[PDB]
Amino acid sequence: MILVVGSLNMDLVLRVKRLPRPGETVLGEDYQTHPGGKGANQAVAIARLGGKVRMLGRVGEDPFGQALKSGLAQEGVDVAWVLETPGPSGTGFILVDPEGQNQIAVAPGANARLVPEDLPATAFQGVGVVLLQLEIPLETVVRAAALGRKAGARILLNAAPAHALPSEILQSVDLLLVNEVEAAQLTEASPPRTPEEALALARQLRGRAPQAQVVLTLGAQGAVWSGTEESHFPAFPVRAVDTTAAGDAFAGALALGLAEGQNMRAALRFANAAGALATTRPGAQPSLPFRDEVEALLFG
Amino acid sequence: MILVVGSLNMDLVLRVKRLPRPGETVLGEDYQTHPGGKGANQAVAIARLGGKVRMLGRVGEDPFGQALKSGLAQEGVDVAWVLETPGPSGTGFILVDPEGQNQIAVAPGANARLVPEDLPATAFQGVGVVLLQLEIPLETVVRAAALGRKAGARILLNAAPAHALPSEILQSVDLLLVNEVEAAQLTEASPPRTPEEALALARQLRGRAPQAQVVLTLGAQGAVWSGTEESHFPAFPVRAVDTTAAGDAFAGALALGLAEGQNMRAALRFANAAGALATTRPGAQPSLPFRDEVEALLFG
Ligand SMILES: Nc1ncnc2c1ncn2[C@@H]1O[C@H](COP(=O)(O)OP(=O)(O)O)[C@@H](O)[C@H]1O
Ligand SMILES: Nc1ncnc2c1ncn2[C@@H]1O[C@H](COP(=O)(O)OP(=O)(O)O)[C@@H](O)[C@H]1O
Ligand SMILES: [Mg+2]
Repeated sequence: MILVVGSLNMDLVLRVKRLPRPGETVLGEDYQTHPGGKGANQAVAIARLGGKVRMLGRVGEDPFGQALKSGLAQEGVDVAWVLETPGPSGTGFILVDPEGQNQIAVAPGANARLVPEDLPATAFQGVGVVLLQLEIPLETVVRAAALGRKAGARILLNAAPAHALPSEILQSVDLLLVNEVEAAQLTEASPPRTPEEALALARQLRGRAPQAQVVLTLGAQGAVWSGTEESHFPAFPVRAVDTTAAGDAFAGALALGLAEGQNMRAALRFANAAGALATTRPGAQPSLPFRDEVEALLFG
Repeated sequence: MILVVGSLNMDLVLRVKRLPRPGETVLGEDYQTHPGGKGANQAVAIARLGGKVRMLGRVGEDPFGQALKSGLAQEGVDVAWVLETPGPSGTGFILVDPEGQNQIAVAPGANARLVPEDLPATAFQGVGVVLLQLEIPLETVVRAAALGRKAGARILLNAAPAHALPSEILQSVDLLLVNEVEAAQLTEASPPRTPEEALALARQLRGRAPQAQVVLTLGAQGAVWSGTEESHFPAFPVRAVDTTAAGDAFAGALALGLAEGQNMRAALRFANAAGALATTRPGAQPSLPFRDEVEALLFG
């Protein structure tokens, strides 16, 4: 059983011919609404992947409030903890060029009012894995770590994007899960070209975070694991059609893979299969695989 | 009296730290609904300067629609010719951070449904200037220029934002108004860095629009004019916070100067005063100046 302590955003997606330069105005097409948020994506991905999960966060009392809420439950995810707030929900401002080069910005609204005291013990009860991204406040992440620990959950932090973390928040975490961009401003060195220039950046985190097994997500090249050992996990070779649900469909899948009680090697190859088959379909949440394909891909 | 035939959009302004790149969701503060669109901005720009002005354009049924119409009515814009339309209003996606930086992407909404059939002759009766931009269909620009000239109105085309123009429009226009980028796109020339290069470019644009006065704006270097004179009009020195709507303030002031029977030397200086003042306050329409300020700038 998993607890996502993470963000709920309805996204406004607006196609342009080329992305605007600074100071430049461009006309695009009519925007569309799809549920966004690393947190929500992660819960759906987990349910899709055949697993019991619950969202802890906060939706608005605008129209999109109930859509975030609804769609999440239709996937088969317990939303009992999805606490309603005034103002809008969360909203993301997505500009996609016809190639997939896109530009995302997120209005937190209801996500940035999910407070350190909103977190109630019973959200965390019976939970095997607490999954944290940073599309919710920070003290709500220091606090969500501590309560997941008190409930006997493994703390998986998906840091998306990167900040400066004191070793306060890495002797607290059971697994750190990052992509190239994040690994780069969590160390202040050259972003990883090879799996070697990564497996290094791994020990340069595992350095800060002794008993936190570190996972680093490469794209096209997969991911490396520097913990009980040092390893590289080949990506699955498939047509990079769309990379919405990046270190994200991986994150949900890893969280679910460890919850369901798979060894680390298998949950990583599960997360690779997951966030590869994410790329072969267009869009955020419709791309996020069912257990059917992943379990079928992972034998053929 | 001025008819503006053009766009009405609700600006959504997200206040973020940095502007993104691929596969990297970025976290703002909270979007802030502001009334916008080049057509409504220019119409408001004309009314704040004490101009008689009509807006001909399409807002959607949605709540932004009723808010855009009232907004204009509240500023003294004749909104008799503002049409309700199924679907959503146009929407400004306006990312804005500390230094000011603005990445305007425009969802067209009901603006894209403003068709030639929607321009009735009485909106043109007794109009001295028809003021157009390029956030409505090109077929509507053609028809608006024909109806303006039938009624004896001067046709001012603000060819913004940047767009190829067929010779049927270019041959139809009394005044062609463009910034550096629109000039360069219509001429396949390098954007000019000096009034001397901008006049040469203005002169070349005039070969596609030989019946037109051509005006080319240079932000902090003012504007050039190619037609009955070849001249530079200096920028007013000011503290610029947000260059958004500065073009609108420029286009509206020029329009109004000419409606009032000012020569181009007077109306361009007038336009440079209004443009300068729009840079000094934050946001789009809100930053458009009142005539007393422009008059205070014009003669210190
Ligand atoms: N931007 C990213 N940076 C790093 N790893 C990523 C990124 N996006 C996705 N991943 C994950 O890393 C692995 C390899 O990238 P992926 O996009 O699958 O490449 P491929 O198209 O070769 O399958 C996958 O498991 C994927 O989910
Ligand atoms: N920094 C500035 N100082 C003074 N006037 C300015 C400044 N920036 C813009 N303006 C005024 O606004 C007008 C239009 O500016 P410009 O940036 O060319 O418009 P656009 O927004 O259409 O690109 C200028 O011609 C001038 O009148
Ligand atoms: Mg301004």
